[PDB]
Amino acid sequence: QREGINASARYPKNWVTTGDPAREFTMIQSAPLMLLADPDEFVSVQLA
Amino acid sequence: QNLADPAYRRRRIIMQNMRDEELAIAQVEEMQAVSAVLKGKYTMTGEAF
Amino acid sequence: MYTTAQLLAANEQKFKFDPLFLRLFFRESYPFTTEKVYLSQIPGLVNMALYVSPIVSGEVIRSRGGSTSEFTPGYVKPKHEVNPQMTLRRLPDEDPQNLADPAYRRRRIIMQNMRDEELAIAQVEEMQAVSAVLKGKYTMTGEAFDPVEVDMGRSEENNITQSGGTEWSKRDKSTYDPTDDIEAYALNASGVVNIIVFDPKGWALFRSFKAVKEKLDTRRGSNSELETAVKDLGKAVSYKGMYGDVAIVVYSGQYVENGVKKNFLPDNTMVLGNTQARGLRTYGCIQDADAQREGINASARYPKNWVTTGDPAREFTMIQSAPLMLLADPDEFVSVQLA
Repeated sequence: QREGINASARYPKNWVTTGDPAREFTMIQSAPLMLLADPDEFVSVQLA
Repeated sequence: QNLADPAYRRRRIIMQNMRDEELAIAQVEEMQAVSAVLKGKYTMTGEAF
Repeated sequence: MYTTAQLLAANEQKFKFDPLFLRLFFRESYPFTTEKVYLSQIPGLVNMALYVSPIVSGEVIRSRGGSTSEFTPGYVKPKHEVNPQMTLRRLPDEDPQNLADPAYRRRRIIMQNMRDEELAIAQVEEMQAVSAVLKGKYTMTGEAFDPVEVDMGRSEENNITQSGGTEWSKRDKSTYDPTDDIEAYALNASGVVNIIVFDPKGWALFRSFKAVKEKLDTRRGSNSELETAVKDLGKAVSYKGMYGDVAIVVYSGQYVENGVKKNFLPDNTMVLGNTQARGLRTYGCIQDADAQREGINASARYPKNWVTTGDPAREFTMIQSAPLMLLADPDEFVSVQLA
């Protein structure tokens, strides 16, 4: 939100945490909403 | 015969890990498409969600 | 109220510290890029060709060497607090006739913090040096730090003990000469030795023998010994004088533990040492992500200043390094346990 990228495909983010043990994370976050328009456009024939 | 510093090893680990996360995203992304045009229904359910 | 009482600077309160080891023996220092850092010691032995004339051609030469060992880690981690809420009050420094802001006072206390951290660095590194030239074996252990054992390669002839049935105690304080034992112990010294460092009390019963009396034993007796003692001032190193071909050294250096003092030497011990005994100040790599970011993993020391977010704004001071004090040849000293 601080960079105004509230909408995006993906979201990389690298960041190091302080403290007596030091260590850094690389992060990916996104909100996949994979959808298709018309369900009846395909017929799922379960073969046998 | 030719080593490096753990720093560039850390760079290698970072690049590899980025590659793995990108691959995991690309792979999990097809799950919803598979459900959608495999049944016309889909289940977005899993732990921490 | 109105006081106007000029009070100048206060005490300093430095107890004692004289390394004499990390200032005389370990003059070599090498950072690490790998955990497995190697050091070889060739056991060379070549004879002659006594009778061979250029008609009786015989044996050919043979190569020598092939002994090496490694010891990885080294470490230290002295972090301390910044105390942001106590920067308002004045220190024992910052005279009441001239005060200043707590922000620059924060800078001064940060200088104090880093200085005290380096004090701890010295006090711990000197214990490693004590292990090194005290046994030929070194054990770096503690809490949040697994034990690390380094058998430097010291031979048991270098771990002589006076213990027996005559050691020094029940000899003659007036006529007995301890020189014979001195040469006996210097025999298996793997080279010429010229420094015989004593304990603060180990030299007490040593000089109890009157065979020490006739020795030079002058405050102006040597050349390297005097300058070494001078640059090692602190009234913890006492170069007594010359013992003929060797010099009398009495080392009484100390370090603070958590809160208590301790002498770097035991009560009754002595070392057969050479002035050119070469040692290592070799350093490891920093096990911190921040250091790797600029690739400063390989370094002697590693300062760091940082601050945490949130409602309590807390700054901190940090030093990381991996001290791995070592020696080229442990056999050059002989740790005689005096008794």
